[PDB]
Amino acid sequence: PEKRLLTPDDMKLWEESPTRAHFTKFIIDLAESVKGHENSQYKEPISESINSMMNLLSQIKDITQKHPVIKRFGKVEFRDFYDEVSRNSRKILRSEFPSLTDEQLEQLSIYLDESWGNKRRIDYGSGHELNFMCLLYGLYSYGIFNLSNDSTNLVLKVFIEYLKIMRILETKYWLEPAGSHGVWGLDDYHFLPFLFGAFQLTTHKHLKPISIHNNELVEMFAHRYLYFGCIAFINKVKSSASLRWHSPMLDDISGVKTWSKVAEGMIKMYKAEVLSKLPIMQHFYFSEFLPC
Repeated sequence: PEKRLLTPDDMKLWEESPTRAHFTKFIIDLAESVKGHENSQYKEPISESINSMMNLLSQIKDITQKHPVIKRFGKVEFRDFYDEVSRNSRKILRSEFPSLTDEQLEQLSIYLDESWGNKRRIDYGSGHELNFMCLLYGLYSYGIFNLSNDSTNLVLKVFIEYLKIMRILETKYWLEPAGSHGVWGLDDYHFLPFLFGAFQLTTHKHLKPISIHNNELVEMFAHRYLYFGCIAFINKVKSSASLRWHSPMLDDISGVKTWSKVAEGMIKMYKAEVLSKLPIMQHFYFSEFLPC
């Protein structure tokens, strides 16, 4: 028994709520944990839960390679993919997290299932990346993750790995952008990369938001800074066409004096344009670890 429940000023009962406050806080703790760290500055002895989390991602990674495009917009084999995760997620989690009761698995599995896109629409958006985080927040809130010893590693090992998988799905199956931000959404599929990415560069004595226009910087830090990775990805797609053509929020953001002001904007923006969009939020699952 856990599901979604939202409409018109159910949403007013959303910002006010202590869940929003708890969860919002969590994602910030994660953003700042990572506040001056390149993609591979992990915090020391990589805590054992983090490994298990990574080797559950590899299992998912594996499951995509069992499903080849054998047959425009949206490639149906993805539903074959989704169907696999949908029917193993309980089995998968139990294997990597033997601590977890029958009943907690019930609460987690659903999020794992919806982390990767829609079976019916063959698409992905902010809501899906958000589900993942909800999962990750659930693990944490069941004692599977220690905020101090993990935090940084949740972002650098777990989320970046996740993003790597999305990038394979996205390319392999031609997942449609969930496109439920107007025209001033950052990117076809993703938000949090930019968010975290910006925490990463707050501290940099040399990259400036204007930098994402400089192609040599972009490929030099592609695999080293989330935010540049994304830009590098974008640059494939909109070959030798300017960035505005592709995404004028991004274009506008690059005009901001510092990474530091950018990151703050990015939080106001997430608070406002993800966690208060009826369209997104009414597809977000409440659960015992996320009440309402």
